[PDB]
Amino acid sequence: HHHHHHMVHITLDRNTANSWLIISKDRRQVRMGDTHQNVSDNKERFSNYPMVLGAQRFSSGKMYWEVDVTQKEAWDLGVCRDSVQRKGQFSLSPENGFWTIWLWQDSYEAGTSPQTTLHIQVPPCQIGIFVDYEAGVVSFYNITDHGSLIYTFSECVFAGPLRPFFNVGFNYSGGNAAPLKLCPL
Ligand SMILES: CS(=O)(=O)NCCc1ccc(F)cc1
Repeated sequence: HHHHHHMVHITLDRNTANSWLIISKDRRQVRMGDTHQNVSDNKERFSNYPMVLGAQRFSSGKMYWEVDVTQKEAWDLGVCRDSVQRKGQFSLSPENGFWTIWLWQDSYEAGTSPQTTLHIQVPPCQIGIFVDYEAGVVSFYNITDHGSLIYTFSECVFAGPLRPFFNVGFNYSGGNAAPLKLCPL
C-alpha cells in the first residue's frame, strides 16, 4: 500500500469510553482498568464491552491511522457509524454499523455476519486502518509484515459519519492488560 500520506491524527473521546477504561492524558492510549474509573454514566458510553471511539468524525475523503497491539491477547479495531448502539449486547457487523477485525483465542477474524477467518502469516504488532469514504472501502494492513493486506470491506453502507472504533478486550486471564496505542505519523 501507499496510504501513509492520507495519515490523520486520531485522539480518543473519553465521553464515549466504557467506565472501566483509562485513557492517557494525550488521548492516544487506552487500557482496561482493574475497577470502575470514577466517572458519571452518560448515553454515549459503551456499557457492556471495553470500547471507546475516536473524537474525529469522517463523512468524506481518504483517512489512514495505525494502532499498536503489542502483547495483547484480544482486541477489536476498525470504524463504525456515529449512530451505533451503545447500551446492551450486540454483534460487530456491517448491518449494525461496524467495519472491524479482531484477535480472539489465537485467531484473527473479520467482523462480518457470520465472521470471516483471516490468514495472517506474521502476527501483527501494529495495524494500519484505511478508509475511502467515497469508494465505500475499509482496509486493514499488517505494519509488522511490510504493510501486507489483512482484509478489505468493499461496497460499504456507511450511512452517515464514521468514527474510529477500539475495543481493548477483557482481561479475565491477566494476560491482556496492555494498552491500545495510536502510533505517531
Ligand atoms: C478487568 S477484567 O478482569 O477484564 N473484568 C471485566 C469486568 C467488566 C465487565 C464488563 C464491562 F463492560 C467492563 C468491565
